[PDB]
Amino acid sequence: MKEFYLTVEQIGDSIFERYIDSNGRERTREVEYKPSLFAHCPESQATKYFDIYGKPCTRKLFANMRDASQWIKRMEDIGLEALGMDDFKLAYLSDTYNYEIKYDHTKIRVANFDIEVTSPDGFPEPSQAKHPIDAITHYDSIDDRFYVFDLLNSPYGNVEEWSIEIAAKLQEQGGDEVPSEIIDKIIYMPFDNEKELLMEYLNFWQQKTPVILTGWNVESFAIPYVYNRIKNIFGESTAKRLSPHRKTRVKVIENMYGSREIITLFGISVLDYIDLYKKFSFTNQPSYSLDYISEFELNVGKLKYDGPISKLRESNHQRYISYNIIAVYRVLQIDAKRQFINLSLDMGYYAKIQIQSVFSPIKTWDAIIFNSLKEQNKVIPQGRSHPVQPYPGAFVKEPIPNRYKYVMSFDLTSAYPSIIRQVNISPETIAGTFKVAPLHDYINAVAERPSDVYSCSPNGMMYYKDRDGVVPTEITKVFNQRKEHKGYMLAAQRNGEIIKEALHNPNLSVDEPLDVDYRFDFSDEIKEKIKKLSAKSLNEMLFRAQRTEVAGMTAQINRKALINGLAGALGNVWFRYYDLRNATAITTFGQMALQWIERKVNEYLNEVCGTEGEAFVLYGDTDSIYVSADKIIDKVGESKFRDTNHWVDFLDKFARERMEPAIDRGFREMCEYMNNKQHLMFMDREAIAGPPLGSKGIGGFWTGKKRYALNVWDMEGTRYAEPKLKIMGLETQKSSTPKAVQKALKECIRRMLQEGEESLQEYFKEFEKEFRQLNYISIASVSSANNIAKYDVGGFPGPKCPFHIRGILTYNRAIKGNIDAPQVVEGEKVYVLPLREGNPFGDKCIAWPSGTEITDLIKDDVLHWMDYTVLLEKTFIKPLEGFTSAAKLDYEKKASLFDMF
DNA sequence: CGTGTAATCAGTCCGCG
DNA sequence: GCGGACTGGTTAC
Ligand SMILES: Nc1ccn([C@H]2C[C@H](O)[C@@H](COP(=O)(O)OP(=O)(O)OP(=O)(O)O)O2)c(=O)n1
Ligand SMILES: [Ca+2]
Ligand SMILES: [Ca+2]
Ligand SMILES: [Ca+2]
Ligand SMILES: [Ca+2]
Ligand SMILES: [Ca+2]
Repeated sequence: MKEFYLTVEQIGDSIFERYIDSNGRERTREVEYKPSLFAHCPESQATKYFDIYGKPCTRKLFANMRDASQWIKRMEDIGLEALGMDDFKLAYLSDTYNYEIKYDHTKIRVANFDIEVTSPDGFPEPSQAKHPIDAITHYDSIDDRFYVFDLLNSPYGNVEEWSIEIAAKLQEQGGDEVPSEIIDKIIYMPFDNEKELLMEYLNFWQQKTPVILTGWNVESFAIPYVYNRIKNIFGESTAKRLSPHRKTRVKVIENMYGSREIITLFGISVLDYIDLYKKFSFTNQPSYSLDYISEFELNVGKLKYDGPISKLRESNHQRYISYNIIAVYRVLQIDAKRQFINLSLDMGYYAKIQIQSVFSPIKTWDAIIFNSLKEQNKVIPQGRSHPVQPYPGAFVKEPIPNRYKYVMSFDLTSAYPSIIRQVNISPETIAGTFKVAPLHDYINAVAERPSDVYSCSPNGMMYYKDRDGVVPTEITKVFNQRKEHKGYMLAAQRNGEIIKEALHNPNLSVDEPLDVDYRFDFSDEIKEKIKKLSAKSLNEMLFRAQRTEVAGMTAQINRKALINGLAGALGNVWFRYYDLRNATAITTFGQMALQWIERKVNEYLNEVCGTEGEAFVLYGDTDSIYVSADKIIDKVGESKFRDTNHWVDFLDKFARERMEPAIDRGFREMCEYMNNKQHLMFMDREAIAGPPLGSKGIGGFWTGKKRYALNVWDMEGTRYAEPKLKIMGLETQKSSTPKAVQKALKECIRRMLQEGEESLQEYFKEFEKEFRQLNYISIASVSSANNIAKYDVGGFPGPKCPFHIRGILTYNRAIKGNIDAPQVVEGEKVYVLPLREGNPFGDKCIAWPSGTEITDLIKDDVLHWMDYTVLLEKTFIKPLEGFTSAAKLDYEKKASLFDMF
């Protein structure tokens, strides 16, 4: 096989590299890598190296890496550009793996671990590590085994061995329901004392050294705790054994408000799953506890125990250990679904970066672009310092707040990256500037044609047309990968709707699910078989279809995030290719394209309807238009349609056969007007929305910018078995809105869009009647909690104290005295509840850590003093009033003359 | 910690005769 | 009470 690296480090003048050799063996080598850097040289000097602008460079080879670094400093002291890859490990990878890397994940050791630590005096600080480590479960991907390290004897209690037999039993048998599929995979090792546990752990670590290290909060908790505990007990040199090259560094992570310490393990790639999840999931959660995310992702029940975790080991060590093992499995279960490790490896190896750099789109693109230029003997510029400057973004059209019955939406495929490709925007393709008219003049096509030589953006920039820039070239590569995966995602999604349809009429039989590839549209033969299958088999097929769709979504959306990240990177000061002329070329061209095409679409539709001056485009944001289709429907007349699906076909065919051609002509002209390199403005139909045929549903409504709801029957070619709500920006979509409130508001909206005014009045009335029965957590607001100390003046609110911060301050006073009661963590999320006047907490709200039950000490009082009325008004009634007034509907029945009877 | 800007909204403080 | 200036936080794209 072709070789690939696992990890790379610079340590002094050596590169340390762990790799898979041509035989599939893990090896390690120390290489005295001699780096090259570059200086501009005279034209008279013969060379094959040129900077990106075609200026000649001389290569400077250095005895070692420290010399290369000192050279960079001296070139600054002289005031001359020092060109080339200054991150030597990236240059080393570029020299050592000069081909498209094909990696084999089966050869990569992926470790997944979690530790337990009993503490009586509150949260156990990683930096102190003053309490014994009393359990470690460490899953190894190569062995496919859970290794369990269990402390039987501790200053906090002596216990019996854990029982695998009780662990396997149902909760109802007194067992812990450790899943049967991992029971045979557990290797359990009890220890008489912490020193031997930890020494054996380290010996084990050396035999099975993680390449990828993951878990839940491993970077912020487990790794620093293990490192610091071993350090405290045995000394530094022993703790550094966690690094295969025996090097570690305390790294200080700085944010706006403060700082925290992590331990960098040279020769390991830490991908903490909570951070993988945050970057790649595209969710915002009310809580990031493993229980919470596990429930959301997998639909598994919370791990239930009696009393605090501080007492669980001594009260119930059996369950203590079992829950430690299950915690590790849960991360694996989420990964099997979401496939974030897979994604990380794909992107890391494509970029030829340390795998943990996937967290940084800047570092990712710097490496991609560097390797691309290197292929042509081109030399990258030195990084420069820049002051942070604001710059303009997208255009958002102000909508008339209203109901909107029939809507068709269109938006650009991969808008910003298509803009880069069409205009040819790149650091080295800048050809000059032209004199800019007001944007409006370009929008209406009255401005002078910017150039007859170069490809232009309405911000004033001109670009070469003779060759593609490295940025267009490389962005196109990831775009194509994205497109392939999105294709698989959409097929799996359409296949899911076939299964849902067939579930309406399931067969009374015993059979098995069909073995198929859900990434490809089902053939007719597959469709026939499905029509004959049992509900059990169909449901399994649906689950599989949905896992396939999830797999495609991860792969597509994060490639989309990556290429969109490059347009953004051009406006970040730390990016080697930062240039506000290019960033602004993208956003300004975007503003033009949207408003240009609104004009074109209005002109087209007025033409087919024989009107003038009528606004068919009601809304738009960045690269999207929302077209009112009432008039298209009315021209044939509602009476002519057999059912809902009949008008949906009509609109689908109208959008595809009439509007998309007109949209294309409109953008082709604009491409010519800007003299761009290549027409890439592709505005495909997104949604077809409307009320159910013959219903009183309003179809859709806008309250304002970025705030709307639509009843969608067809989405990007997927025809739903059941209509699906597309709700953006409204309270149903915000993690801050109470769970039960999101649910209730969603149902109000469903009823408005699908059923009408009366149905909405029916539901509202019931919700108002019954809401006080709702579990308190379901009706608590959620907020992030920053700067708690800044507003803390002797335990009470300082000036301008935020509501949720007041909540926390109230909480702190209530739980004073207790080291035991959960502390709110700065920067994390809290649940928030209003309190009735005259409550014993002496304030108007209370907040406590999110994803948790509030401590038993004060729970009963909170429930008794909860202000349901204020809660109702602020989270439900006010947003609903917003929706209804926009839609010109009433949530409460108005008096009529008929009331006289 | 980790690419960008536009936008609504909750809440505090305080004006507004 | 409603708005503006302002702080905080969260979403659309
Ligand atoms: N997280 C995001 C999403 C959007 N955008 C910018 C770049 C996008 O190109 C543009 C339009 O947003 P879309 O959500 O429609 O994304 P794309 O057009 O890129 O992809 P798609 O083909 O899925 O529509 O807005 C961004 O900067 N970052
Ligand atoms: Ca745990
Ligand atoms: Ca788009
Ligand atoms: Ca599309
Ligand atoms: Ca059937
Ligand atoms: Ca869009």
